[PDB]
Amino acid sequence: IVQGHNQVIHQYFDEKNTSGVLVIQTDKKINLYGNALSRANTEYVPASTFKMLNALIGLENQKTDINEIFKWKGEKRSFTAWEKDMTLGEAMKLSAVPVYQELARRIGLDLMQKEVKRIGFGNAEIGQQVDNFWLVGPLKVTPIQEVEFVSQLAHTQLPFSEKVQANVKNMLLLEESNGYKIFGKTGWAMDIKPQVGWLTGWVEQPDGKIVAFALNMEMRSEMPASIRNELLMKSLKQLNII
Repeated sequence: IVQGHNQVIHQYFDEKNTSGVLVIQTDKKINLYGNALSRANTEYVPASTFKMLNALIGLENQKTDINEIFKWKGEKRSFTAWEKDMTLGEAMKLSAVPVYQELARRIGLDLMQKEVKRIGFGNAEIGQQVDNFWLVGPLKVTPIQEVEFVSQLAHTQLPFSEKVQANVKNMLLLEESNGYKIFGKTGWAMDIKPQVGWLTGWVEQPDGKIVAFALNMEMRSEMPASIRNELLMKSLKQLNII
């Protein structure tokens, strides 16, 4: 059974002509799948997977709250009465918005570095620019570290207030189907070489059991962003997690 799972997911990644790993954490037990398992213990920039930690830090330190609406000058919008208010939670899901850069600036370099060190996220190095360190470095983290982080979040085990953790978890719901809930966060560092893509999160199964995941793969510019979600979903189905 296990050998079949291994073979099929390796092939799924090969079919996309790139290198990737899927880390699965189930009750202290970690399994690796994909065609480039060595990625699991390799450090990469977290890209916007860091939004999870940014939100925790910002909320814990009262630099924002879940009701604040953010605004900026951008492309002309239409039918805004049908757009969700631009809260921290809404911005969690959105690409190329400046909300999390603004939050990082409110937190400030010193507090951000102190918190990242306290959490021990990846190499815990944020350098001197508080509003982009997750995208271009120097902060890096392994896929195993990411799955452990998100598993702790899912279980309310991170060293933040229970309410803050609950609030951030609520921002991360991607889809619910037949009582299964998939929570998670994408990331894509497009401006570094090689590019890195992430999808880190967890499944809450109907009976309440939690299975955490971290997908990490090499991206190319011609890929649709959804390649990450596609690989995740077919792999979770193969593993009978969903």
